[PDB]
Amino acid sequence: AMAQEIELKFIVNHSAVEALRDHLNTLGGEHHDPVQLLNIYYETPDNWLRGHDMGLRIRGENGRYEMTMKVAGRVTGGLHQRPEYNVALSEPTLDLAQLPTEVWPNGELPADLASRVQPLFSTDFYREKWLVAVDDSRIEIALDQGEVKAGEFAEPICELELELLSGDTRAVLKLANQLVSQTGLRQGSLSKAARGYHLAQGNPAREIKPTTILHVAAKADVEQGLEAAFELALAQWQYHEELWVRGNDAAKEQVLAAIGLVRHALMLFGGIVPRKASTHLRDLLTQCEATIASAVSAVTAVYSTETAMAKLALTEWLVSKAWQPFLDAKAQGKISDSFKRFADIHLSRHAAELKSVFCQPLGDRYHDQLPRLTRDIDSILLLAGYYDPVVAQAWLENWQGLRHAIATGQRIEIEHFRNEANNQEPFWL
Ligand SMILES: [Mn+2]
Ligand SMILES: [Mn+2]
Repeated sequence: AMAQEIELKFIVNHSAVEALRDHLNTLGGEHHDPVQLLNIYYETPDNWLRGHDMGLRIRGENGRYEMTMKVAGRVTGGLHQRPEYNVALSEPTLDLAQLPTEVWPNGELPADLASRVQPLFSTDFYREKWLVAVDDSRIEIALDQGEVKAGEFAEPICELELELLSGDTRAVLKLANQLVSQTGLRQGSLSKAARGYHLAQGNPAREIKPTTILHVAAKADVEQGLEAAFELALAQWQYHEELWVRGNDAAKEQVLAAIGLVRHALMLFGGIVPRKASTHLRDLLTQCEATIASAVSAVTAVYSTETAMAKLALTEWLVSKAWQPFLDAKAQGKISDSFKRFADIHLSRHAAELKSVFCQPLGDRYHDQLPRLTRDIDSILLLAGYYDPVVAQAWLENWQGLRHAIATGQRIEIEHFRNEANNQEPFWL
């Protein structure tokens, strides 16, 4: 009853726009000159639509109007997969009765919604378009430039979208592979609406989000756990890259931590998914990490080909389920078994590593064990989700305290947390 939009969003570094437009014009597509799109998004005084990850707008294109509702979907790197429903309008006034009932979480429009919605923010941008064919798929490329604005608070729009009109998502990823060979693009996880909503709250600074325990569904198989783990790592990378490029220098550490989590997830599932399933991905991650470490500028590091290629490789690996053809019968059997049972086994494996390494004081050699400690914490974050979160986070807190204290050189706190970590018991079966 609902249509499905699939598009890959890249934020474009402002200085790269001309070179990008030039490059797009070599692809041999059907091109359309820029058109002004004027949008007003609507919201209640109590943030009802944002609460359900839904966006309601009226779009104007030279006096022609369209109402669009998008609802909660999936965002994986730059790839937005959202159910949507579009309705042609005769003038810029909402007609909420024309939307299907499936739009609503309830199955009925709230009685006072039309009465309580107000214009919350606008987007005003010029969109230039190229239609291209890739294999048996058709893709609309859009280059958008303008503003998103909520009263006094505005920010620039400068972005590129590859929307799948029909065919396979693999085609969108194939097209993306050509474009990230030049600098100036980064995958964007924030919709224009998400940014508008944030501006409308007074554009508060975004805070670093420490990774917490992954909670996977009760009866999930190991493959579902794997997917959730990589989704989490990619989401943490996206989130902190966005904060870093917007000026939060402390977010750099968290970008590197998220890339580390990707590596640790590959190790964790390495008894099932062979190492050769991720050779190229891991090579790209290495070059990205080196670029980030030596960068003088977040902008340069984030818009680099090293970062862009690594991120696209991860997005493609995850969305295409690239591990699947590498699995022999034994691996297929193991990946289809219980994630809960898998996690209990691996919790013990990582606990044994933590116990053997940190049972004794290490003097001046703690920093040498950071990679091991970080791997084990990351692995336990991915595995501990079927237990009481208060108990499991409390157990992890001591190891996390140790890791922090080692990283910052706090001698007293190192020994404190090492003792706390060694005195606590396991929480798992
Ligand atoms: Mn879009
Ligand atoms: Mn679109």
